[PDB]
Formats: sequence, C-alpha cells, structure tokens
Amino acid sequence: KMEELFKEHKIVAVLRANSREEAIEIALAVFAGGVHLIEITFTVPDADEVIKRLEMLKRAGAIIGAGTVTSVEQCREAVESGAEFIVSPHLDEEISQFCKEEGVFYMPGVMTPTELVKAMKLGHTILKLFPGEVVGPQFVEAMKGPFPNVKFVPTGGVNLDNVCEWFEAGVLAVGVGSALVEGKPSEVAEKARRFVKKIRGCT
Amino acid sequence: KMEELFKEHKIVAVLRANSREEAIEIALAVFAGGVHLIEITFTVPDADEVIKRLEMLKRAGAIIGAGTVTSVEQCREAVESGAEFIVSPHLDEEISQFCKEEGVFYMPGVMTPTELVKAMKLGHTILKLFPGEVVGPQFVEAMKGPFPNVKFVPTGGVNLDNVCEWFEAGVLAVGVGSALVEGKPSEVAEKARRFVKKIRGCT
Amino acid sequence: KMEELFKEHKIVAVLRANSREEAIEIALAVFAGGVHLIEITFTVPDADEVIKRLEMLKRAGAIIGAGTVTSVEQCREAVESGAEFIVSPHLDEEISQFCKEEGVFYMPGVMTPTELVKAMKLGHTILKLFPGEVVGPQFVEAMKGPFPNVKFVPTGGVNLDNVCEWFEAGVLAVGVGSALVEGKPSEVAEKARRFVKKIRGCT
Amino acid sequence: KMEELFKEHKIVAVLRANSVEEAISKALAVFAGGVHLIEITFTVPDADQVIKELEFLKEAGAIIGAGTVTSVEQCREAVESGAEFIVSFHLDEEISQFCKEEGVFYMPGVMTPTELVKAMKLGHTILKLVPGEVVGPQFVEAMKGPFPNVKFVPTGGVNLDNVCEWFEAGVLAVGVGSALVEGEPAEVAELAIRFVEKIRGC
Amino acid sequence: ARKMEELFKEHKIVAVLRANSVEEAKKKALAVFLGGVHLIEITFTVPDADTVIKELSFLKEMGAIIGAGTVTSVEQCREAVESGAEFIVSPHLDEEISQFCKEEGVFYMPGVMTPTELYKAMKLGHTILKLFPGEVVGPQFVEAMKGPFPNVKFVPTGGVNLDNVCEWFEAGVLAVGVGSALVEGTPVEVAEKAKAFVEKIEGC
Amino acid sequence: KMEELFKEHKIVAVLRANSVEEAISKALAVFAGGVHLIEITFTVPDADQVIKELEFLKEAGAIIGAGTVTSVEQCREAVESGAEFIVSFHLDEEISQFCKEEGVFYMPGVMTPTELVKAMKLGHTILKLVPGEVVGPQFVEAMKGPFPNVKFVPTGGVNLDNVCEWFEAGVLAVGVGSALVEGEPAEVAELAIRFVEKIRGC
Amino acid sequence: ARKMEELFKEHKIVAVLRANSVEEAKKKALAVFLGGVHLIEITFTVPDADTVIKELSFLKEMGAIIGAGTVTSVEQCREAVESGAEFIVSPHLDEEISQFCKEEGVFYMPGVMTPTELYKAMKLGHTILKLFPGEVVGPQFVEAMKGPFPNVKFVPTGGVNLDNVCEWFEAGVLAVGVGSALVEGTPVEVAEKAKAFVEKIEGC
Amino acid sequence: KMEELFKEHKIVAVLRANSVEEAISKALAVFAGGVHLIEITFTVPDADQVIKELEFLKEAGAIIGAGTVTSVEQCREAVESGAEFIVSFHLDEEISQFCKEEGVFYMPGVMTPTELVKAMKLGHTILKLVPGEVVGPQFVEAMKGPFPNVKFVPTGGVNLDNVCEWFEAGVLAVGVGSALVEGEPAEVAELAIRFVEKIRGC
Amino acid sequence: ARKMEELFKEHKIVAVLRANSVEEAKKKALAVFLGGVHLIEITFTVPDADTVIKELSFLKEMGAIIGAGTVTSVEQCREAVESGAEFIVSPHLDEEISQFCKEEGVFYMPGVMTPTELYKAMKLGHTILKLFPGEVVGPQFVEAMKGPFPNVKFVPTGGVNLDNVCEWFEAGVLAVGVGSALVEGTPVEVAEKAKAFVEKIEGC
Repeated sequence: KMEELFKEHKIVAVLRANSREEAIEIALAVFAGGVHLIEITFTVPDADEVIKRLEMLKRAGAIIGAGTVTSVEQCREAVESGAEFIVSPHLDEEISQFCKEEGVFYMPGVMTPTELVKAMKLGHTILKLFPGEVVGPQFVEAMKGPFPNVKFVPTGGVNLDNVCEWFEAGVLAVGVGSALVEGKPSEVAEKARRFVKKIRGCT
Repeated sequence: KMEELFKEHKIVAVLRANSREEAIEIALAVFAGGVHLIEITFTVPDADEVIKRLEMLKRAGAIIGAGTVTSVEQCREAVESGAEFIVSPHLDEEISQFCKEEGVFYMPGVMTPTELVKAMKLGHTILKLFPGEVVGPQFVEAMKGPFPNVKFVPTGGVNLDNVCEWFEAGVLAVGVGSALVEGKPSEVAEKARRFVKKIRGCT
Repeated sequence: KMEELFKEHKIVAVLRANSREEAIEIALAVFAGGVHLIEITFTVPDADEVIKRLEMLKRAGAIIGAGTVTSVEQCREAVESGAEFIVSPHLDEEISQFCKEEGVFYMPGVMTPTELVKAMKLGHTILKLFPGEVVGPQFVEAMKGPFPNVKFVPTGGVNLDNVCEWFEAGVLAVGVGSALVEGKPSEVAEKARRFVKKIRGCT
Repeated sequence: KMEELFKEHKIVAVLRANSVEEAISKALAVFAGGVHLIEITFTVPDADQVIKELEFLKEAGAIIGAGTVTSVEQCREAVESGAEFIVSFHLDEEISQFCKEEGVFYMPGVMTPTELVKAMKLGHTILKLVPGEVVGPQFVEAMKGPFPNVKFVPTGGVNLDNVCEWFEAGVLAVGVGSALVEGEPAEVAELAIRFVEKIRGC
Repeated sequence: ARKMEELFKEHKIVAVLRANSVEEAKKKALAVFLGGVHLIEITFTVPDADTVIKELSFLKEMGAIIGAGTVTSVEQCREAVESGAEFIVSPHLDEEISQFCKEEGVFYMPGVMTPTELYKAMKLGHTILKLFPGEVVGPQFVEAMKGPFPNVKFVPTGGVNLDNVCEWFEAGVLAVGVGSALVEGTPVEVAEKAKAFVEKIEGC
Repeated sequence: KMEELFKEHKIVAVLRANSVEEAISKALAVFAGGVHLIEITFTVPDADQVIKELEFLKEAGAIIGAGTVTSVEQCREAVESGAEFIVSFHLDEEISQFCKEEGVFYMPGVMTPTELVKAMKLGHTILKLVPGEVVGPQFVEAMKGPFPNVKFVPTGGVNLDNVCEWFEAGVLAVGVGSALVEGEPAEVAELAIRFVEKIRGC
Repeated sequence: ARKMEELFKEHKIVAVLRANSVEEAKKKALAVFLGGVHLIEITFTVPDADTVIKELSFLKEMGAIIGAGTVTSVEQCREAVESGAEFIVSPHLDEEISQFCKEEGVFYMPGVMTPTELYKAMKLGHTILKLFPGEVVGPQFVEAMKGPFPNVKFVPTGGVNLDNVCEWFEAGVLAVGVGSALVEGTPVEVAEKAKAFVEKIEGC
Repeated sequence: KMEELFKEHKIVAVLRANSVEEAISKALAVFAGGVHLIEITFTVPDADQVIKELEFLKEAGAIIGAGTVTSVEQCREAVESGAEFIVSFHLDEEISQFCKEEGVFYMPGVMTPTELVKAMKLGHTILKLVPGEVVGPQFVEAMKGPFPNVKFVPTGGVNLDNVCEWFEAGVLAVGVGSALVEGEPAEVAELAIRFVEKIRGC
Repeated sequence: ARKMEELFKEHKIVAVLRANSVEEAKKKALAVFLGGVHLIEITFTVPDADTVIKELSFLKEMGAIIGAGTVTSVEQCREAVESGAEFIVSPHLDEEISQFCKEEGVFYMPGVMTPTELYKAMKLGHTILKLFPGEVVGPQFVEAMKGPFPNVKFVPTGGVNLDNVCEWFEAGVLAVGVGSALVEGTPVEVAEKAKAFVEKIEGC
C-alpha cells in the first residue's frame, strides 16, 4: 500500500539519467543512502530495461516505480516491466482508468483549483504538485481549508534549506529530482543521508 | 443587484466556523463591524441551520450567501436555505446552469487564462481569484489589458497592510477569510473597523 | 519560417496603442530600434488598417503579425489583412485549426502543465507564457526535464535588468509590452536599442 | 570621414518642417526607410532645437548635419548644436576656416566651372551642384574631363524616374529632399524605401 | 527709390527698347505706352539713347516711367542719370555702379545668373534682381532660389512671350522684361502686341 | 568493538580492482546489498586511495579495513589511510604490537594447531583460517573441542551452496570475497543480497 | 597675337586632343592635321604634355598651329609656353595666367559661362572667349550676349557634333571646339571624322 | 616403556566427561571392553580428580595418562596426579624437558613436515597426528618415505569403517576417542569390543 | 645459481630416486636419463648416496643434472656439495642449511606446506619452493597462493602420476617431482615410464 509507504519514508528519489548504466549506479547510491522510494523518469533510454532489473532491490525493501508518464503506451510498458506505481506530470484519464483496472497506484499531476477538484472526483486523494517551486507552501495551506481530505507530494525546488518548511505546512512526502541525483555516486549517497537526517529531525 | 452591492461595500466576510453556534455569533460581530456582505462556507456543521436562521439581518441591509460550494446538491440546499448568492472554489458547469435557472448570483473560481476565458464565455463578468496569495495583484494587472471587461474578487492573502495594493491594482472587492474572522467576537468586531477605515481611505 | 526568425531576433514588440496613428508612429520607432518582430494587439481601433498599411515594411525585413486574438473571427480578419502570425492569450481549438489550414504560424497561450501537454499533442512546439511575471523563469527551468523539446516565449515581467535571466533559463525570445512601447517615438526607439544591446551581450 | 559615408549610402534626405515634432516624425520615418544621411535645414523657424532632439538617432548610426547654412553665425550655431557637417549654397572663406578648425566637414555649392576652380583651391573635393534641374547630369559628365578628381552631390532635378541617370553621369550621392520627404510618416518611410532599393542596382 | 518695387508690382511688364534712330525709339516708346506698358527701358546700344531718354521726358506727365538699360560703366550711368533716367539696369552685378547709383539716389537693378551672384547682391542691399539670360535657366531657377532667398524678387528678361508669359509668374515673379516679342514691327503692331501682353498678364 | 560486529553481520566482503573507480562502484553495490564489513586488499595497485575515497560509507555504518597486509610498513600506511582493522595471512609479532599501540584491531592468518596455539598467546581470539579450500569446515569444528574459546573467520571455499555448513561447524563470520564480488555493480548487489538472505536462517 | 583671331576665323574648327600617352597623342595630332584641321589643342591631362607639344613642332612648317588646353595654373602655362605652345586655353577666367601670358606675348583664351565674368573678361582685354560646357549652355546664350556685349567673339566647346555644327555657326560663333566626336577611334577613323566636320562646316 | 604398549594394544581411548563419576563409569566400560590405554582430557572441569580415582585400574594392567595438555603448569599437575604419560597438540621445549627429567613419556602433536623435523631433533619417535580427518591416512604413508623411522598415533577421522585403512598406511596405534566413547556404559563397552575385534585382523 | 629456474622450466620434471644400493641407484638414474629426464635428485635414504652422486658425474657431460635430496642437516649437505651435487633439496624449511648453501654458491630449495612457511622463506630470498606432500593440499594450494605470493613459483612433489601430471601444470607450476610413479620396477620399465611422463607433460 503506497499510502503507508509514503508516510514511512516521506521522500522520493525522482531519478533521472541519460543511460541505463547511470540509472543503476544512481539507484544504488540513493538506496544505500536510506531512500527506499525510487521512481525512474520514463525518459531514460531503455528505462524499462532498468526497472525490470531492480527486482533485487524490491527484496531489500525498495519500492520501484516510474515517473514522467504522459501516455498510456508508456504506462503499459512501465507496468509490464514491474513498476509498482505510475506518476504523471499532468492529469490524464486514460492512464488512470488503465491503472485502476490493473490495480497499480497512480498519482496525477496538478497545479490549479480546477485540476484538484477534477482529480478528487476521480477518487485520487494524493496529488503531485508540480512545479512546486512556483506556487510554494502557501498553495497547500490554501487548499487545506476547502479540501482537508487532499494530500500533496510537491516536487521540484526542494532542498535541505526549505524541506522542513514543506513538512511544516503539511505534506505527505517531498520529491527531490536535483540535490538527490546530480553528482557522482559517492556524492549522491552523502546528499541522501543529509536529506534523511534533516527530515527525521524536523519530523 | 450583487454588482452594485459589491461596488458599495468592497469587502466580503468569507466566514468560517467549527460549529452552528460560532457561525451565528461571529456573523453578528462582523455585521456590527460595518461588513454587510457575508458568506458562510458551506462546511460549517449545520451550515443550513445557520443560514436560514439569519433571515432577520436582511432587513438590516445584510446580504447573506454561501461559499465553498463544490457540488450542485450543496448549492440546492444553500439556495433553499435563503442564500442570496453562491460562490465556488472552482469553475463548474452544473452549478452555473442551476443558478441561472433559479436567478441566483453565481461566482466561479478561476486561476488561469483558460479558466478565465471559459467563464467569460458563460456570461460571468465577475470572477473569484483563488488562491490570491499565490499569484498576487500582478495577475489582475496582466488581465486588465486583454480582458478589460472582467472584474476580480481575490480571496486570501488579504490583510490590513496590503489591502490598498489590491485596490490600486484594480479589484471590485476583497475576500478576508482569516485576518477578519479568527479570534473571538469581542476582537473580531474591532478588526472589522480597521478594515473598513483602511479601504475607505484608499478608496 | 517563424521558428528561425524568433531564434534570430530574440525579441517581440508586442505593440499596443489607442489609435491607428499611434500604432504607426510606434511601429516605426521600434523597427528603427532594431526590432524586426512586431505584432499588433488586435484591440487597436481599426487595427486591421494598421496591419495592411505597415505591410510596406515587409520589404525592409520587418515581420508583422497580430496578437491578443481570442476568437476565430478576429483571426480571420487579421489573416486577411496580411498578418504573418497569430498569437493568443489562451489555448483555443478553433483558431489553431483555421491557422493550420491557412498555413499561418500560431502560438497559443499557456500557464500550467496540463495546457503544455494539450498544446504539445496538437503539434505546437512553441508556447507563449502569460502572465510571465507571475511564474517567472523558474517555470521554464522546470519545464525542461519532462519537456526537453518545448520552447517558450514569455510575455510580461521583462525589463532591461532581468532580460538575461530569462535567456539563462532558456527561452526563444522575450515579449516586451511596456518598456518597448510606452513613451514618445524618440524615447521608444532609444529603449529599443538598449534592449537589443543587452540581449546581444548576454546572447 | 564623410566621403566614405557618401559612397556607402549614396543618398541624402533634406528635412523641412513647421515644427520640431514634425521634423522628428519625418526624420524617424526616413531613417527607418534606410536613409542614414540627414540634413536639417537651418533657416527654418526655431532651427536650433531639431538637431538636439534628433541626437538619439546618432546612436542608431544616423549622421546629422545642417542644411542651407548661408552665414558664419548660422554655421557657428549649427556646430554648437551638434551638427556633424555643414552644407551651403555658395563658397565662403570664413565658413571654410571655422569648420576646418573645428574638424567639421563642409561642402560649398557650385554652378559654374569658375566656382569649381576655387573651392578646389581651398581643399574641397565634394561639391553640391545646384540647381540640379538647371544644369542637369550633363554638367556632371562634361566637367569630368578637365576635373576627374571632383565628386558631386547634386540637389534638385532628381527623382526616382531619373535617379539612375544621375549615377550614370557619375556622382557620389544624390540629394533628393522633398522627393521622399513628404506626406505622412508612413508615406515618408515608403518613399525612402523605394529610393534606397532603386539606387541599389546601378 | 524703394517706390520702384511697388511700381513694378503694379505693371508687371517692362518694354526693352532698341532702335537705329531717335525717331524709331520715340515711336516705339509711345506705342508701348499707349498699349498699357508704362515701364520703358531705353538701352545704350543705340548712339542717341541719351537724346531719346531726354526727349521722352514729356511722357512722364502722362504717367510714363522712363529709365535706361544696358549700362556697363559708371560714366555711362552718370550720363543716364543726367538724362533723367529714373532707374538703371545692368546685364551684370556691379559694385561700382551700385555705389554710384546709391549716392545719387537712383534705383539700380543688377543682372545675375548664378546663386553665388544672388548672394553677393544681398550685401549691396538689393531686393530685386534681373535674371539674364532668362531663356537659359527658365522659371525653375526662380522657384529654386525661394529657399535660400525667400525675400528676393526677380525680374527675368528674355525667354518671355505670349505663350509662356503667364506661367512665368507662377514662379513668384515681380515683373517680366520683354524684348522683340513686344517691341518690333510698326508702331501699330507694337501697340497691338503690347495690348496682348497686358491683357493676358492682367488675369492670371 | 569488531568482535561484536563480526557476530552481528556474519559476512565479510573482500574487494579487489584494477582501478579506484571500479573499487568504489563495487564497494557501493556490496554495501547496498546489506554487507557492512568491507576489506580492501592493500597489495593492489595504488591501494592508498580507495580507503580514503570510501570514507563516505563509514557514516552509513560501514566498517572498512585493509586486507592481505604482510608488512609493518603496509600496516602503518593502512592505519594512516584510516583503516579500522588490519587482516593478514600469517602471524607476525611486530604487526601484533604496532596495531595494538594504535588501537587498531588485527587478526593473523592460521592453518595449523601450532600457529593457533601461538596467536592465542599474543592475545588473539579471532583467527583467519586459510586456505578454506584446503582445510574445510572439519578443521573449524574439530579445533573447537580443545580450543572452545577460539573463533574463526575462514576465507575461501565459501559459496551459497555451503555457506550454512561453515556456520554449522561454528564460525563468527565467513570471508566470501570474489564469491559475490564479481561482474557489474547490479550483479554484485544481487549476489550480496543472496548471501545475506541465505545466512539469515541458520 | 591678334593673328589668332584670323586663324580661328579662317579654320573654323578646333580639335581638342586628350590621351593617356605621348605616343597616342602624336598619332591623333597627325590624323587630325591630315584630316584638314590646322588648329590643335593639346590638353594638360596627358602625361608629358610638354613632350607632346614640342614633338609636334614639325607640323608647324606644314601650316599647323599647336596650342595647350586645360591649363589651370601659371606653372602649367609656363611649361606649355616653354614647349613652344602658340596659345593657352583655360576652362575658367584666370588673372594670374592672363598676366603671365601678356608678359610672354602668348595668346590666351579664358573660359566663361556667365554675363558677370564675361564683363570682367572684356575689362581684362580678352575679346575671344571659350564657352564651356556647351552641353549645358546652348546657342541661345550666344544669341543674347550680343546685345550688351556686341564685340565679343565666342568659341563654344563641347556638345558639338556633326548634326548641330551648322547651328552653332549660324549663331555667329567664331569657332567650334570639338572633342570625342572628332578625336576618337583609330588614326584612320580620326582623320575621316575630321574630314566630315570640315566638309559640312564649309558647306554651312 | 610405552613404545611397547602402543605396539601391543594398538588403540587409545580418549575420555571426556562433565563429572568425575561419569568419567569413571565410562573408563571402566572402556577398560572392560579390552582397551588398556586410557587418555584423560585434562581441560575438563575439576580434572585433577579422575586420574587419582582411576588408580585402582593400574593394578588391572591399565595405563592412564593425561591428554590435551597445552601448558607447563597443566603438565606438572598431570604428572603429580599420577599420569604415566603426557599428550599435547604442539611441540613445547619446556614440556619436553620437565617430562624428560621426571621420566615421563611425552609426545607432541604435529601436522606438517617442518614440525616433524624438529620433534625428531629433540628425540621424539612417536608423534600425534592432528587433525586426522583433515590430512587422512595418505599423510602417514607419504611421510614414511623420507622419514621411515617415525611412527604415528593419529586422532580424528578414525572409526570402525576405516580403522584398518589407518593401519595399512602404517601407524603404531589409533586414537579413537568419541568413536567408541559415547552413550551408556553398556554401549561404550560394546563399541570398545567391536574396535578390539576389528583391529585384531589387519 | 639462478640458472636453475630456467633449467626447471625447460625440463618440467624431476626424478626423485631411492634405492637400497649403489647398483640400483645407478641403473635407475640412467634409466630415467635415457627416457629424457635430465633433472635427477639423489636422496640420502640410500646408504651410499654420496658414492652415487660422485659415480654418476660422468653423465654431466651428457646434459645430466645431478643434485641431492632429503637433506636434514648442514653436515649432510656439506658432503652432498663435496660429492658434486649442483642443488640441495629439503622436505622442510631450514635456515641453517640455507645459509650454508648460500655461502657455498649452491642452489637450495626448501620444503613448505603452509602460508606462514611460504612467507618465512621469502626472508631468505627464495623464489622457488618445494610443495610437500603435494597430495595433501593439491593444485588448489598453488593457485590460492598466487594472490599473496605473486612472485613465487612451486615444484610439487608427490601425488604426481600419469593421470594428473599434465593437469598439475594448469595451476601455474614450474616443474613436478615424481617418485615411485616414475622410479620403480626394472631398468626397462623405468625408462619407458620416463618417456611416458615427458610425452604427456608436453601438452599442458
């Protein structure tokens, strides 16, 4: 159950790479850093050939999903490859219906009041807020009032200086697609440890 | 006519409460403070009991509506309860058509250029801008150019320091659902006086 | 080919006027300042009389289009008048079909991820960001990961101090609807030169 | 330099207006049309206002001087006003001394061989030939024999219809004035474009 | 002698007279006078011109205005002045004659052809210039000079006939000097020609 | 502590590489797989680069020592490198003095009873048994009779198929080395996981 | 040197010769002479103009007269005089050249275009004047100056060809200055053109 | 003598117990079964009680010594206790001096050629080979080539199934230990008999 | 005496000879020599080994290499050296013998079995070690020691026969010592066995 997994870890790797090899080296650096929730953006060359080969980490408690899924064809490949969850940059309907039938956790992207309501009426209680750096924590606070039953996972602009502010506002988890991926495997692992300690400290 | 009432008062209470009893007592404290335009968020326990039992203030010049309406069922109840106007956090189609048939003033929520245009094509000349604290007065200034016939009522992010800035940009009225409602009645009425003086001074 | 022209000049006049005489005087001041890409907001009284008249400058290397087109009827008139391209404040469906059939370059307005995706699926590789001053360069920075093949032309929020910042984020061109139009013809031409020099300096 | 500018542009516009604002609107339309050499008549009302107001065009590559300067006092004022060159209708020793000292390019007007073999002695190689409509292209060509080292910028008698013919006779540039400097700013720009394109060919 | 400007404006035509004798000059002067031409210029190309100028003084009381032309020296000018000429006209610009005429209070109109000569004439205080030969440059010269010389009036001589006498004035001309087109043939023919010139001018 | 760490993890990986970058990639895969005890062979090319580079893993709970150290000079370098423990293939009194003074855990290698009852005299309770392929688990079990207070960490002859058998004989930890440390980082991590899963059971 | 008036009157046509070399100038001078044109002007726009003038002196015994043209300075004039030039011709009116020529006793013909210097030229003692360019000022000038300047002889230069040569002579000009129309092409062609000019002039 | 006793009996039983009474019951069962050479483990609890209690067996022709002696102090105690011979796992010059002075038969343990050609120098002709299950009978036979004058009493890896094979390799006696010394006294006696009967044949 | 390393590599086989007499030793030593085994080790288990070494010296000229084995003392070594032995071999590691042999310039190859002994042997400067008994540890030992001892070569003795003699070399072996598998039976049988061993070794 993804809802419980998100609460337990409160952070997502949001992995990006330009190759199969980079994606694997990064995934190991991140996982070893204490970050269990990992998704691979479906832009990585042969991204599906990476997801299917991280089964070994699932056995270690890792959760492997796929990100930046914009169409159902990409979703179908990700699901067949063993993706545990699907994340979109926007709010589709075709992907949602497909995932629903398959039983795959799906999280649509939103930014506006109308997108929120539409997604809510489709049974989505967890929404991805993107770009998060544009609207900021005030968006979540504003929505909390009229929509107390909607949880958010903001992605982008998240760093060690403002990660606690997001949690103070009240979020489920934070997506870090820069400070938790850029650099060498040895550097990434260090960054991962800083994020885990900082989040645990504040919450 | 709501258009004239908004121009005359330039302020909306945007009331919230955790109970039927609180909503009534607060509404009176606010009205006594010089704020005639009051809407009750339709999330308050027994909100319909509150609205229908304030049918005494209308004779005093009070205007009573219902806000945070997301469904047609909520709208229908609010209208039956004697609500003069309906305000939504989003742009619906069903509520709008219902209100038109009933003859009830309706104000949809918008945030984007597309949402604005769609609402405009439905005959809405006054739009609710929400969250106001995210986009700020610059949004209104930008829209003034291409959409000179569209008026805004921003809600949220409004306080005694920046209220004149909103009016300088050019708005119809300001929705204050925090700075003028939080606390207890003996303080809320005083806050109301400061808001009235500040708005009157600048405009 | 407009795509190449935008890249070469990197700046758009975004002309606005209260009369045909003003529009002509401004267009000459701007063109003389080194700004070849000029679009006329189709709100100017007898705007079509300006578009058809300034066609004389096409021989001089000027490119003249029409902006602030909200409906197909306005588009049709602008195209008949000799407009080379059409720019909308929002993302329509009817205008793009008309323009496609005519072979007229069309650039829709967007603000949110959903709009970006919808427009992308309609074959639009260049999008207008409006209002630009609300989202800022951070929107462009974000929309590079999931959308590596989408170019943007922000309008508004552009001045002589932050023009380089926009290009650093990575934009195709900048629309200046204030500092490149307000003032006397002798002042406008001077402002235009400063914009050109600053852009050439940084890029 | 100037000589190089005449070779590069080959055309001079002469502005005359009943106001400063009018002069600016026309000057801008002319510049936009592709004409960088602008002469401001200095015998007009006000006069000492237009040169200053058009200063902003210099940064755009415009070169602005003072036309119909007939006296030394007018010349001095024109130079102080920011004129980069002085143009007259007759040869004057005092002007061809003050301008020299100040580093200001000056060109006298001529009509006969006897005026030509005088300006040359003072050191003038570029002469303004007037009235162009009286002497015609024949003057420019005929004088080339004995005076192959003299260049002309004739004014008057020149329009699009015969602009090529003037260049065939052999001139450095043509002064067309009101030929393109007339009507609304839009019309001025249109005519300026036609002249530039017409010349760029022969 | 500034009154000449007004007199030229009133008549707009000058008869230039040449002859082989006094009697011929006298008959021609009367013929143009009767024909409506009151501005009579007697040249000195005729070796009896002084006699003609003096004798014709009888017409002054009848409203005739008599002067002398083709004066090419100060000494000749002096004789013209003594003869009773009201105005002196020269084919060229001449400082020595101008200064003499100025001192004697005699109206003088120098001849010019080029912009540089027009300029020099201004320093002598001349507001009216004779354009000669008019047939070489034509009316376009007068128009061309309005720019640099907005306050200078011209009186062209030659190139003027009944076919173009009207258009000559469109250039902003004060008066026209007419030669053999006006003065030639019998006294009767001269008077008839004079009538034709006056009638056409007084109308356009 | 070390003695407790061996008891808790029960597995030690031994890394070798032809480059530092290779060593780091493998070390990370091994750690990710759940193996916290890492031995870096100190007889490799460069050698004194890998221990420093892997410093970042220590913060994650990794323990890194130096393998196949035979000389005191190598021990000194390994200690300066920040090695947490030193492991050899033979018993040496000078090494079992330097390491003691520096507070650095050290364990000698043994193969026979006469070496076992010597290392004990020097205060060693944990011995490295080599070659595992030659003596087998029977050596470990048999020696536990007369010497119940001696623990072994046998290296070599250890695979998934017989990893439990070694623990049945009675060892504190097993030295797997190349048994899992081979192939691509992805393959290394998989094998590291399999060993951990297999051990957790007996 | 009044003999020049007689020579201009008798020969009527004067050839104006230009070249980029001495060798070409010589070939042309000979062709022109053989064609029946005795009056030859060697311009100063040719390299080693002095060499050209001197080396053609052999034609003097054949009845040829060699002068120098396009002289714009006293120094150039002196060099031409020292080369045996019979006469000096200038494009303009020049007092310094005139005085030099008078002292040397060399015939000088200044250039004019307007009535004003025409007057001055007379006062300097010059009765024969060069009218230039003839491409701009036509025969109407000659048939006009006669009035005020009845004793001036003109020699129009330029604008003269085989079609209008009679028109100039009908105006009473002393001589015509012809270049390019006569002096062009090969030595044979030049002589042939020169013959054509002479024959037509004699016939009118 | 000992040397003669090994040749005569060809078998040694090694006893271990958690009590003195247990040791006695087993010792008697083993002796009754026909095994006269008894080695008492001296690393047991109490230890210095069993040798004295079994004194009564000496009169029956039993020969009782002490095994698993690793230290000099243990050796001294074992001799004082009435042990007639001392057996160790390693060669020790202090033990192979005290025992010599006291007239006590002693044999060191060996596993390698470098230990064998050392004990021989001190005068040991009978060596204990350990662990027998690690080297096997091939060691005894192979070493007979270069060292034909060395006899072994291997312990470990010895059972009824292969007891003859050990004698074929060429040993003076076999150390069986727990091979027969296990279970109830009745079972111990039975196994003791089986070993005696099996050996008497090859 | 480093040349021994090359000699071992060239032949890859050593005969380990034992006998109960000088006659048996000579016949057996010759039989293997004839069969192609040049490297012959004479043990001291033979009660005339010194005599055997001396008497067989005649084979040295034929390419035979004669040394002595099973040396367990310095005094015994001394006799072997005096007898003409080129190399000394021991079943164990012995410092006293090594030092003696080193001083005398005699190649000495000590026996080892465990990693600690391999290490100690390095302090004496040995590069070639005898592994004995080979059958106890097997080829896996030689491979295992390549890590810690990358510069040490081995010569396994014992456990070597025609069913594994080739395979032994796959472990990275310099040469193999063969006992009764090679030296046993009649002079004829011994020579035949020697040929079989050499023929099979030459392959892997």
